[PDB]
Amino acid sequence: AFKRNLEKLAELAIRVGLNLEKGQEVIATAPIEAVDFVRLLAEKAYREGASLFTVIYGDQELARKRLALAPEEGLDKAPAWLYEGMARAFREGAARLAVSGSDPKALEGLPPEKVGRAQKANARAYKPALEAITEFVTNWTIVPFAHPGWARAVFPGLPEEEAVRRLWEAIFQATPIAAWEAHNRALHEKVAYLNARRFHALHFKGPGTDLVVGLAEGHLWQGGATATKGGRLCNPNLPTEEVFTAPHRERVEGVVRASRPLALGGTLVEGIFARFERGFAVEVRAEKGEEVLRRLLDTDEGARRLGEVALVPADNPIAKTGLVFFDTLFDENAASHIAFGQAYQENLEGGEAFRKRGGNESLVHVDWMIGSEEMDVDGLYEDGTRTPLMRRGRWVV
Amino acid sequence: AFKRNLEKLAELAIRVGLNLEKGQEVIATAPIEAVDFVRLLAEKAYREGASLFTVIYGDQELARKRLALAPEEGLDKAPAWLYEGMARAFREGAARLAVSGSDPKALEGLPPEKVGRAQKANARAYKPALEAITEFVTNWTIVPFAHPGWARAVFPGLPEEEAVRRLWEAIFQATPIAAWEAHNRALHEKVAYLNARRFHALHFKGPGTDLVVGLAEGHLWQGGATATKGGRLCNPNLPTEEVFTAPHRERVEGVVRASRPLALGGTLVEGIFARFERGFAVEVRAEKGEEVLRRLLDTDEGARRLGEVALVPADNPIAKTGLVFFDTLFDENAASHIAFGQAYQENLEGGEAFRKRGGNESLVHVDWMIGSEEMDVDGLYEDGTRTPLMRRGRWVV
Ligand SMILES: [Zn+2]
Ligand SMILES: [Zn+2]
Ligand SMILES: [Zn+2]
Ligand SMILES: [Zn+2]
Repeated sequence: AFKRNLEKLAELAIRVGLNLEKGQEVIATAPIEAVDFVRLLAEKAYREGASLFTVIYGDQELARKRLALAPEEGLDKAPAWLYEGMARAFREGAARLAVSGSDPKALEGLPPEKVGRAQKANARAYKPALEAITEFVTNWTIVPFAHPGWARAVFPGLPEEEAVRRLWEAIFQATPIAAWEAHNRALHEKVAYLNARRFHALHFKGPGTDLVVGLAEGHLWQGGATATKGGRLCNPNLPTEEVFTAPHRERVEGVVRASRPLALGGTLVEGIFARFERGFAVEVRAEKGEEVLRRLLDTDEGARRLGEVALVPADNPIAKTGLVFFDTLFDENAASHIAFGQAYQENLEGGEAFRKRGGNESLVHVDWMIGSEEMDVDGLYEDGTRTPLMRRGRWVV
Repeated sequence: AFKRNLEKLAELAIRVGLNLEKGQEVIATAPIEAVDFVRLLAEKAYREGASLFTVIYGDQELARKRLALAPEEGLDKAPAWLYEGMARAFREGAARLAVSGSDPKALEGLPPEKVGRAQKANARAYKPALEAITEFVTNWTIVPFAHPGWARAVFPGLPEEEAVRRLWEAIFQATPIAAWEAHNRALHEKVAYLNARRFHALHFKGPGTDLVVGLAEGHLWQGGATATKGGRLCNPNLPTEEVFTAPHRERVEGVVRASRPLALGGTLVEGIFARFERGFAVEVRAEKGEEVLRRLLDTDEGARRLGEVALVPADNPIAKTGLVFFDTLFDENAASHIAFGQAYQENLEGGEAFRKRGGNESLVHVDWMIGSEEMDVDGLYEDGTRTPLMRRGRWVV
């Protein structure tokens, strides 16, 4: 009944997510608590040509016991060898699947001073891997399934057996081949429009919002299926409903107010609000967790500037459920969003000529949603003429 | 009650098996079906200084689905990157724990032609790792716990819930830091004795036995904790109760009769009996499976010669249980044993000068026990003077 779906999901993760070519290895990252799924995938991975399914499970309880028992000035250790190896594997042609779905409240009750000291070191070794993935070298994807740290957070509906029972079902909607085939087309179309009109800036307007997000010079809109070395499709993110590009470093004046909460690694930031001036967020605030957010955005200069503008129709699947998934992948594609920090260089058509064309450079990349069911969006040309792009959250084309 | 043991086991695996030094990473190999244990270990790993517990789970069902669905001429793939990485990690100082306990009958019902084609490739990439471990560079160990492929094979006692219930308990005997600390000393002592007295041969005598196992020239007795690149302890085998060295290729005259059965890869060889002449087993026989044993020992010349003499007091733990574990590791350390085939070169103090000093060379290494509760053992010098070593199975020192 539902097992017939779970299958399709998995089946899909491969024939579409990775578009796995016969005789291609498949390294996969996943949570030690979803083995049963891994296998389900593997099976389908191999049924498609996969020559080797290697999975590296990541247990949180393992790290949980680390932070609480490991010696300080000792956490600075990282699985360098592993990661640096995964890189090689990637560059040599190995595909990269990755199951996502973590429990935000796993590191709860633990000194945040340390947790950082540990992750700041992890990312330090993982870097060469990330690069291999950020810069599409191999075909990678990200499928997600339940987790008693999700069904337990999305729905606070006692039944854990049943929370998953619900959540597992939400994913069967948010995630067929013939609907996805006509979805990547429906995207590449908007992505074609937005690139051709060659706007000068977008203008969000709604309850409490009024932002003029300028756009970078020779900017370039991304969205949907990506090209893998020459001509080869593959949907990196499974939920994917967004379209985006880099705004302009110094051209975003206005006031913009949050729509959906922002799960910033455990702590919950709600009702956030920011005021922009000549591209700089001169005033960031929030009903809850103001302290935390302000710190992250005080990292460097670029911290308080924008590096990504994204349009997500609020009539989409992840949106119809109307829930908080405290997960980037899921929330990011929930509703139109804006993001502070570094702008993916994959958005500037075509180091120093970057900061000139309008690219923003920083350490952090925070995405918070602002799009909603009452968010109207127009697109302006350099002269001021404005073409309607979105209304009450829906596309007008 | 028993959880108080499981703890000690785990606790021990670290304070004695690895002798883990503070701030040392701990890579660990283990079966996806014994997570609960891994954690138990991890906890203790970190409670001891461990700065990072990284585990790589190995699921058999995963490989099971590979062989049966993966394309042929495609299995030749190996987790090169992973293994080659584990190597680096080892050479750089990372300890290496490894949980063992596999189900022999997991690859049952599958074409052996392929299974080989896959493992022959695995060992090909793993090699550099093995080398790092074979040649003690870091402190490594091997702890073992139940598995429904063991408790289901050791005891064919329906209750799987209870098979483990038994097996888990067998291990608590065969395998606590303060008892192991005074056990490795109690060994290194015998190992010191046996090396100093510099015998010319041992003489086993008992019911049906009368063998004069000469000893190799400049032989060297091994036993207990090993040295890892310079000065670093680590107990490779967890049950370990033996002490041994290489006999002399051409100097073992006598008649020796089996005490305990010999599990030779599935087939059960019982009551075996062999007659030696000038070092050659001129007559090997057995109540059951004679056919099988004779073949294995007819591989080459060295096949029917000895390459290891070991002394195991029959008043030991694995012995007090009085069971057949149809596992080398467990049986080998059950009671004094002798072994046909290749002699570990780690036993000759200090290629051609090997076959001269008395080293035996061959393809097979079969260990069958002969020691028992009524096995008296004396040790002879080159002149004939004999010093009593063991009586009724116990040491006399
Ligand atoms: Zn985005
Ligand atoms: Zn983003
Ligand atoms: Zn032995
Ligand atoms: Zn042996």
